[PDB]
Amino acid sequence: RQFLIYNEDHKRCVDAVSPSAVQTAACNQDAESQKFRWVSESQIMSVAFKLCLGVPSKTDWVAITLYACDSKSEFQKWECKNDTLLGIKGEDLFFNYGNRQEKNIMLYKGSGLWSRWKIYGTTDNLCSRGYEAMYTLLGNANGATCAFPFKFENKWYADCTSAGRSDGWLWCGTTTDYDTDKLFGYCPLKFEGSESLWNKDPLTSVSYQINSKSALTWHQARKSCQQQNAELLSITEIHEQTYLTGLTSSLTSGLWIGLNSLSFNSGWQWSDRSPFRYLNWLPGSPSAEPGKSCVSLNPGKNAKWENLECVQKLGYICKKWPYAGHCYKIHRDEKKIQRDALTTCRKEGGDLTSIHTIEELDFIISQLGYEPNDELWIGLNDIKIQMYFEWSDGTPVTFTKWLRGEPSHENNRQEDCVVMKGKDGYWADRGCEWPLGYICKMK
Ligand SMILES: [Ca+2]
Repeated sequence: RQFLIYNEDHKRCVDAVSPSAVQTAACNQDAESQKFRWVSESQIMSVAFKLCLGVPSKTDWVAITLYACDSKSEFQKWECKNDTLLGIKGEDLFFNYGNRQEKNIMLYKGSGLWSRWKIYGTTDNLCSRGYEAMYTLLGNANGATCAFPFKFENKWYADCTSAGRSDGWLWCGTTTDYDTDKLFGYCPLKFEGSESLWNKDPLTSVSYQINSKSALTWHQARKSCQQQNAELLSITEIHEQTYLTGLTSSLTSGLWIGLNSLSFNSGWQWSDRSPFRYLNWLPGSPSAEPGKSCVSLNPGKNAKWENLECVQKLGYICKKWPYAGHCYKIHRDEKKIQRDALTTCRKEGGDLTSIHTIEELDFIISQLGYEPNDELWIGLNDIKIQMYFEWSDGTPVTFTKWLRGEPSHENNRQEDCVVMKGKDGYWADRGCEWPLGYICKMK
């Protein structure tokens, strides 16, 4: 994530000589004085000096030297324009070198070959290696992001470090002055022992990271799992939900899971695109309140799920007619209830239709004769195991497309069968004792 600043024309890299002298030198990957890194969306810091590149004013031909890193300073913000060009944010003044025998980097109005810089060893501009906020693990910062650079025992560190430790674990300070604030966390990076944070289910080889100490938003939490090559927890099996109930049996604070309702066109879904085929809501949830689109697993309430406003700060859990060999047919003439429609499809040699891909769903709606005012049965049901939807034909449930607000599966309404209704062909659950069309499927 650290880079050298290279000027292709000169064949020279930027070199930090002193906090008040930023110049150039023969490129050297091992010369720490030449290494830099993005520490914010707009700040470029020196790795050797832990100081940020800036200017005294946004005026033509001033000296670019190192400054104390300041997230509020308009004079330390850089941005890429017209690809390689590197200029001060908000002005047509650029990172220049070479004019008028000046060995120091200068902010110049020209946009020639001496104002364009690439990441040494690549053909990309500096912005290609942009800053990625790093959410801490464990620690006492409640999941806050690393702050670079930070001061620890009167030394400045530009990256995660194991200083003050013998176990090689990498950590960082979430504030600039760690020695004073004492707020820290471990870095979401690889290091001998990093897997200690993950619980590996011996049944399915799936890994889970339980971050009960952090306090992040739903969207922040998801990025934490993502930056660890993972995603928010998805629960698609009873034995899975139970396992997490065991791991969190001793906790009490709610934990973000991947269950959200953020696609305003569809219903409940998992952030990792897992099929929403298992329900385990808390009494009173999902609530009728419109702002609550994100779901939390509450280990203090039997590990059941509740939906809350996505900005609430909580802990989180990471996780790490023929078509395609079948023949489909719609029945609208004589309408039947679910169990009767099921018998008919089985007498006709098949079963109630199962849907496993968007391609299969797109086929049913566009070809089989579907009309946007339809409401037809499908094989998705939870008659056998309440709250566990399976396909009537016994095939795996790998796909779900719920209508906005579905599956409601309200407490005492026995909504155990699923129908395909609406203009978009999405699904919904309802009582099984109602006459409706149905869709059969066979080989
Ligand atoms: Ca319903």
